[PDB]
Amino acid sequence: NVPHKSSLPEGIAPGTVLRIRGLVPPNASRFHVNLLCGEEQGSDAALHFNPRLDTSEVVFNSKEQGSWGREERGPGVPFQRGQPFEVLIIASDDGFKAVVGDAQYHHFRHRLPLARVRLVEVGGDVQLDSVRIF
Amino acid sequence: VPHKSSLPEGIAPGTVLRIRGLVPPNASRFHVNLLCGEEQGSDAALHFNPRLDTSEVVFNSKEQGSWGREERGPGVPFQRGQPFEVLIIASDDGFKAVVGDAQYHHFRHRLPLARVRLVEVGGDVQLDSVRIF
Ligand SMILES: O=C[C@H](O)[C@@H](O)[C@H](O[C@@H]1O[C@H](CO)[C@H](O)[C@H](O)[C@H]1O)[C@H](O)CO
Ligand SMILES: O=C[C@H](O)[C@@H](O)[C@H](O[C@@H]1O[C@H](CO)[C@H](O)[C@H](O)[C@H]1O)[C@H](O)CO
Repeated sequence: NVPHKSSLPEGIAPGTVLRIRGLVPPNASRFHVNLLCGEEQGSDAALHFNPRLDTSEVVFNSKEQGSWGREERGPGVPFQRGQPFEVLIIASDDGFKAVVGDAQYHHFRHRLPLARVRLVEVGGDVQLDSVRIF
Repeated sequence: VPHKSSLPEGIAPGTVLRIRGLVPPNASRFHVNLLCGEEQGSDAALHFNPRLDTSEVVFNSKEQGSWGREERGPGVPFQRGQPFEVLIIASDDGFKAVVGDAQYHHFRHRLPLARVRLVEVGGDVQLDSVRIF
């Protein structure tokens, strides 16, 4: 399972959509979508979106100065081992909207300034069919 | 069956309209409108008009009964008989129209986003889902 990692040197603005399509492997534990503020390991994360099949939860968080913030959890787990999925992460002036399947799943208010985002990473236990940034 | 639904407080950067459907095999043309009201030929902040009969996709606005300058996208990323997915994505500068897996055209705003009040989808199109995110 090849991870995705791509630079956003120009940044992301309100009205940016990240579309992720793929499949949860039948033996999956967890996977993640990070919007990061730099290339280096331990860089701050404006958004860490972490569907957790092993603990039946989807955790949202940020990271600054090597420390994770307050966790937010979405309602239920709209993911299943062995099943394909589609996620939109939509940036607005107020935060990130996570859409899974046909419904908004959770809204994550900005903690870091949106202007600090310059990298998108998708990895973990996930088979990626397509990642695109519009 | 056409779609028509209200956006009573307008929209904002980060508003996404997702349309999934199918172009009938004898289709001539269909439309996606973002309108600023309900009565009249209300002002159109966005008129997105795939035209299978004339092989063009036209974008325009309408204000006080008059159409703006037409913009056309590159090619026609729709086909008679084929299913499609469109995203119309509002930013502060304009609408990003995504068709299939690629941005198709960027339409800079002529009307303010706050004035949008209605989404209408119709014409020769079969609609599986229309969602505003
Ligand atoms: O069960 C609740 C805990 O609060 C748990 O969530 C935390 O897990 C980390 O959470 C991070 C984002 O918060 C990130 O995903 C990292 O990978 C996870 O180890 C703890 O540190 C380890 O128990
Ligand atoms: O190139 C051809 C013309 O410029 C043509 O495209 C215009 O057609 C209208 O275009 C509107 C959007 O501009 C909208 O689709 C409307 O319904 C259409 O009648 C003309 O006014 C028709 O004489």
